[PDB]
Parts: sequence; structure tokens; C-alpha cells
Amino acid sequence: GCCSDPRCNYAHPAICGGAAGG
Repeated sequence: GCCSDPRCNYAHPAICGGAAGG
């Protein structure tokens, strides 16, 4: 749930790849 969390969004602005994991 990276796309849902602002941490992964602000941390990975280039591409929401973390979303793949969660």
C-alpha cells in the first residue's frame, strides 16, 4: 500500500513502484 501512503508517494514520486509490493 505504497500508493495509499504518502511516505512512498513523496519518497518515490518518480514512479509508484512500491505499490506493487503493498
